[PDB]
Amino acid sequence: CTVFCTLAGPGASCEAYSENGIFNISSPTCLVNKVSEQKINFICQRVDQDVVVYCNGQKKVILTKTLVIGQCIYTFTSLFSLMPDVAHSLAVELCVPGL
Amino acid sequence: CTVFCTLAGPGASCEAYSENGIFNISSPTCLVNKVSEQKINFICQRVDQDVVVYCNGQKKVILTKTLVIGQCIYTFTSLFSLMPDVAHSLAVELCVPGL
Amino acid sequence: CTVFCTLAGPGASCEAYSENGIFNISSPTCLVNKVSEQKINFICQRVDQDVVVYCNGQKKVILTKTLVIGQCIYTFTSLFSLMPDVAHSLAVELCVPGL
Amino acid sequence: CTVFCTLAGPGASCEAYSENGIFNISSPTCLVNKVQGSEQKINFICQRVDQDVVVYCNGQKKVILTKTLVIGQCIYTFTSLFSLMPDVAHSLAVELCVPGLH
RNA sequence: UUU
RNA sequence: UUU
RNA sequence: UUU
RNA sequence: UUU
Ligand SMILES: *[C@@H]1O[C@H](CO)[C@@H](O[C@@H]2O[C@H](CO)[C@@H](O[C@@H]3O[C@H](CO)[C@@H](O)[C@H](O)[C@@H]3O)[C@H](O)[C@H]2NC(C)=O)[C@H](O)[C@H]1NC(C)=O
Ligand SMILES: *[C@@H]1O[C@H](CO)[C@@H](O[C@@H]2O[C@H](CO)[C@@H](O)[C@H](O)[C@H]2NC(C)=O)[C@H](O)[C@H]1NC(C)=O
Ligand SMILES: *[C@@H]1O[C@H](CO)[C@@H](O)[C@H](O)[C@H]1NC(C)=O
Repeated sequence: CTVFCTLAGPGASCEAYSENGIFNISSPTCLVNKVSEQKINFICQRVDQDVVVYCNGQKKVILTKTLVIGQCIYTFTSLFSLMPDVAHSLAVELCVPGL
Repeated sequence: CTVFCTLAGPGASCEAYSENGIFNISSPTCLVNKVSEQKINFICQRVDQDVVVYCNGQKKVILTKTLVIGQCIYTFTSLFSLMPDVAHSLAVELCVPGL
Repeated sequence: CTVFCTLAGPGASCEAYSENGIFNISSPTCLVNKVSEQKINFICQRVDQDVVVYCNGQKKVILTKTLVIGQCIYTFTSLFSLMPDVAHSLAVELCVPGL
Repeated sequence: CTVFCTLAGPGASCEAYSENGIFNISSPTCLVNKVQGSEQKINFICQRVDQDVVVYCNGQKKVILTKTLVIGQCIYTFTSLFSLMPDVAHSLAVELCVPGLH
């Protein structure tokens, strides 16, 4: 399915989403273990290891690096927020390595 | 139908609300798709394009610029939070173009 | 009942809670309208006016000033967070007018 | 059961989780009170964290110290500060924030 | 200041 | 420090 | 920029 | 680094 997480304290807050429904979902690092909703919210207490979610038979890995890139965008968007027409695009340009 | 989002990492965390219930909702860029509940919470993994949400036969467009204006208000409210009587209105005055 | 909100972009993210269940809840400025569970979460798009909630025939007002005090505590706890034994109480001492 | 909280305004936003289901959960300060299978997880808030987070869940007393919540916010804060170096930001923040760590 |  |  |  |  699709997994989206943002940082929360020392860990992460996540959503799993599948348009046709989430039938099973588990994680070695996060508090989710269920075997039909299309959205499931869960947390990960630490992100020392990357976020690993098994969802509908598919292994998903959201790297902690990827989470930090997303936090970078949030932080620099806020820093530039008196220029609201350009803040988000400026933050993406600074924060995403391969651009 | 009302849509409200705040920034979350690289994207947005959102709610769609309709007092008499949401009968259908979709988005080209956000994780929501329904073909009756008052409230639906969903996320948008990116806001490089503005948040476009279809709800109850209406096209809703929340500009990323509008989301950054709201983040500006949050950020400057916190900056000024030792002056809790005026911090919010000061933040609105700085952050909302025109005022 | 009990109402607790924190700041979210230009507005607030809130919860109402009542030990014996929430039978009625509404608000002139927040997206909540029910006419039975212990807890409901709702958002307020703006806090230019204080957050006013009617819950179980009781009128609840959380002042924006109060919200900002709470955000002060959050912000200065983060600022002092390399001293985790005293960061929270230090933030309360700086941020709460009656101390 | 398991309890994880992060700071929210003057208090905390929390989640409790038990693999076999949460049947009883209460708190001397947080807004949670359930008695009676049932759901694996419940979200609740605490309006203040002056006196740590104490949760009675499935007969066991859980205490998440405010100090621990602040270490966690330290990691969030320094990860953000270091976020232009996304390969190392989290590890750096842990190294700085977790007392005694080497 | 979510239109 | 949500009254 | 959640793969 | 939620014990
Ligand atoms: C959650 O809390 C409740 C109450 O605090 C616990 O209820 C307890 O349940 C056991 C059996 O499941 C009760 O024992 C039974 O007592 C009756 C007489 O009242 C007897 O006829 C039965 O044969 C059995 O011995 C126990 O009395 C009851 N406790 C109280 C205070 O009423 C429940 O077990 C808790 N669940 C978890 C997972 O902690
Ligand atoms: C989503 O639901 C709305 C609400 O019922 C639909 O709106 C009406 O749909 C009927 C069906 O064709 C039309 O005759 C009306 O003119 C519509 N009214 C309005 C105000 O939109 C809408 O068609 C539905 N759309 C989708 C894509 O499901
Ligand atoms: C809601 O319930 C209360 C308590 O029963 C009642 O007094 C009130 O009239 C109801 N409606 C509103 C709008 O408060």
